[PDB]
Amino acid sequence: GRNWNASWIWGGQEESPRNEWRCFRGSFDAPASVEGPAMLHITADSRYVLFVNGEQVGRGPVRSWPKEQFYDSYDIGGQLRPGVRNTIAVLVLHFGVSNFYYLRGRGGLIAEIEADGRTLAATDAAWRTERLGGQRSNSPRMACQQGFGEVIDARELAEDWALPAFDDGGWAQARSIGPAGTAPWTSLVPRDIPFLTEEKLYPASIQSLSRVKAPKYAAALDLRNQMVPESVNHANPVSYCGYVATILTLETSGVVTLGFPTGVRGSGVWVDGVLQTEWTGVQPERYYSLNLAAGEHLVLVDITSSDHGGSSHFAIDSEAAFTLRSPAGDNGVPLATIGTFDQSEYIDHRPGRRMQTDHPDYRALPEAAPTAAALEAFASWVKPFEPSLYTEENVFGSNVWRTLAERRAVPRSVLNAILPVPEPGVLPVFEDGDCELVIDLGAERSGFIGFELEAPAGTIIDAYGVEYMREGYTQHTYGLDNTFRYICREGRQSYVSPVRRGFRYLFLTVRGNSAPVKLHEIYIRQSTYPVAEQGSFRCSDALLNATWEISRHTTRLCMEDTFVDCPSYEQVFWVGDSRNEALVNYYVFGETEIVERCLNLVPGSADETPLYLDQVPSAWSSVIPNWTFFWILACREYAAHTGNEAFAARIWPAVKHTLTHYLEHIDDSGLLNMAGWNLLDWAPIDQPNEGIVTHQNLFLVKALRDSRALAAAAGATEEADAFAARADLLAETINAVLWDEEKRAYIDCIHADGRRSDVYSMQTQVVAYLCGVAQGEREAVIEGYLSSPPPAFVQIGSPFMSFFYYEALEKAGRQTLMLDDIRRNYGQMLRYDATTCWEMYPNFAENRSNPDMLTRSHCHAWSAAPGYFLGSSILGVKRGADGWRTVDIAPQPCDLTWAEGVVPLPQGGHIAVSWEFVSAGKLKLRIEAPEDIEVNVTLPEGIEGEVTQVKYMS
Ligand SMILES: [Ca+2]
Ligand SMILES: [Ca+2]
Repeated sequence: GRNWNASWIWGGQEESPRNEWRCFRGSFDAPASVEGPAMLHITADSRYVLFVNGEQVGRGPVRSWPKEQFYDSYDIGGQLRPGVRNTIAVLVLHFGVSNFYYLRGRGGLIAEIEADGRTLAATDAAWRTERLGGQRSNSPRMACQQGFGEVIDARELAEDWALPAFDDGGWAQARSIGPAGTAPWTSLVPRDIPFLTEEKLYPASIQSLSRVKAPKYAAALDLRNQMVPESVNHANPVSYCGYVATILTLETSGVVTLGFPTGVRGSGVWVDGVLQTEWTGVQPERYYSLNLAAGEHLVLVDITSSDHGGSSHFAIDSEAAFTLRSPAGDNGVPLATIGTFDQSEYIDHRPGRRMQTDHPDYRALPEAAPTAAALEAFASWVKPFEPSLYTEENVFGSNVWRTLAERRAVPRSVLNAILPVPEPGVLPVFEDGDCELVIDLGAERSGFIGFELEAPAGTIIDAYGVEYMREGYTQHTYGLDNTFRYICREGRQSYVSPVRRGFRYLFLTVRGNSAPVKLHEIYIRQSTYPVAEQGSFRCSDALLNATWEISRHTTRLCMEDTFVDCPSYEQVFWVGDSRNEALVNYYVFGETEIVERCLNLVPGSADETPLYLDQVPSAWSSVIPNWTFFWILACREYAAHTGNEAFAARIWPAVKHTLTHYLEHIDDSGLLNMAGWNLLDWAPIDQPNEGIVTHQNLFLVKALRDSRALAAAAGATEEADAFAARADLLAETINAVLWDEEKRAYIDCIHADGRRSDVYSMQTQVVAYLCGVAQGEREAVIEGYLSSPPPAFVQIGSPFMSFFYYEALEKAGRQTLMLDDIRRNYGQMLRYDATTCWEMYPNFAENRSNPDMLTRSHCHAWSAAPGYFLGSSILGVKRGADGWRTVDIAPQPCDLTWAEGVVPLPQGGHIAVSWEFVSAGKLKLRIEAPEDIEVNVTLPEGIEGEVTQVKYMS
């Protein structure tokens, strides 16, 4: 790190407020001249947006474990005004709630400008601070994995708060928290990757315009934090038992519709003590029709369930007037919760008490309190709803359930809204209803939504992004409030959401405006790890070219400050996914720093568990054996790719440490037996959280062996011999126990009660093949399955698993089968106009809100296999020695007539290869690479040809 001369500062009384955006301003007189570069070092909790003299300079910090809080260093020489007063402005977003990429600490900002060994500015009590005006701290929690979707009322926002000439005389002074090193940020460590990109991209088209209406009542509730207040300090799943209650009063008799955008969490809904047995809606949505008479009615919604986090939705609509009020003491929120009768926190790798649903009051309450009066007998359980966890400004619910949706032809003028032209797009004003615009980016993107417009004060601008829609069907992001609401001040204004969102289609809905709104522009500032299209692949098969294209795009969008599973739902660095994502990255982009950064973050979870977390740095203490095994694989692959022995030495201890503890989980049977999340694929694999799951037993063998490479590269090869012995013992036990003679294949698992599974999957067989556990006769048998998968076996359910399958086909020399599989499986994605690779394949019920959905996430880089295999298995480019000191060129044209591509090299430069058949059985091949790289060339079986090898200077 560095020695700081600045102090962590914050403002307000609460140390860690929920969902609060706070502004900071600091000024200083810059010297007439400065020799060296003027560096600005900064970090914040939770995230920040930096401005220097009014100009937005950057965002951060990168995700960190509070123990090693990463700080950024910017060269601000470009924004610095020599010899005069300069202004530093910062917007700090403090979550006040833990998630999958942030561990709750406390609000704070620390920044220091240094030049020529002298401190020119530093955060301290002299700085000014105030909450961002109009930012509602009760806005919806975005998702169990992320932060919050914002609601901003610009009428209360000081637009020029970041400008040098802004008058902050009335702003309170900031409060010092302490010097660098003050808890909870034990140490401040320098950002270990370059800065992310941020490029303004305009949309491709306007898909539709509609006159619409949201439900009279729509609210987003954070039931997790309301029912289990302490859950704000972690991101583990919790379960609670109880109800949501409100008194519905109708001025006159009429029909009322209860809407549940995300469904009913518990066993059901009760009205006046009567269980509503009828309802409509496409899962997970549900709507109830109530034919009520004038008067008061007690509505009780059972919410007993497991809740990982995120907003729960409740809506009501009727042609009749109605009011709502809490059965408890008035506090502003018309709802109350009853409970918490029982609860529990789930740590998937540790035993723990589970919530029960037999509490006597919970069971009797519904029917025992048909009125608010009768509810008095349960008064001790009726609690008010915490205001900050409740909001009626619900963009998601207002989009999922539209009481009116009337398509209108798109006026030419409106198109101007997505074009970089001077003429604005004038939106039509409907006499009765809102104006909904569906903006199509043309492809999935990830970044910050921005716009500029002119509108009457109070006009509501709602934004909601989705990944997929087709012919009247919109796949809503259930579980993700991918939204923001902006309320207009008078006149022209601009806004850029500081919350990252991933989506392809943006529902932009304008409400409450009396006069026409002029949309000057709507766009997205895409942001990813700095990648250039240095790698490439094209061939005679246009379908394969398209699969490569979406694989490359998917990888790009899943590369932030760390690799992430997806840009929409989570934006989380999942360890398992990163192994495949890194390999694809090597072939399509060639970046290495992001890979090492990710590999280095994993050991930081050692304090939580020696088995290591499946996603980091996170507050969800969760473990998936295979993910940790894939981390070891990724470490080996990274060390071999770069030839970075220093890294191998640094990481070896962490590798040895975790493997040592996994071995302790092998019992009498001599097999890995664990009580936890024993996952591999999203398919009907018999992989119980119970005992002996075959696939992870197989990967442990390979992990134990793969570890040697790191040990040897680290210069301590002997420290891995013990693991090598255990691998043999394990492999033998596996072949001795987990194999079925009659079926001639490995069983999925052995249950806790010792019951051997009768379920057979392609997955387990593929893994046995790749891990080298299946040898001789059994190997040949597995190879038969590879070329002809038994339809009776469980099938591969995700392109993630397809990746491992392709590695097996490569090992078996079945490249043509690999190509046909890619054509079929990725071709189906393209059929539905995919611009990125799907998380899972269609027709599998796992991991999705509705079994009819093609997939949950439409952009998961763990599914970008073609980006790696086309260049490696087909074009023919493979690493031949660590650090690519030698390269093996062995094309496998299969049924292609030509192909060409480029693979970047970690040391710089690239490997360019092109080939085409000039006549039957005869190829023309060109190879270009740096002169110091040895090239081994092998034409495919029975093929002759002309090879042109070109070497250029390093
Ligand atoms: Ca314009
Ligand atoms: Ca030459």
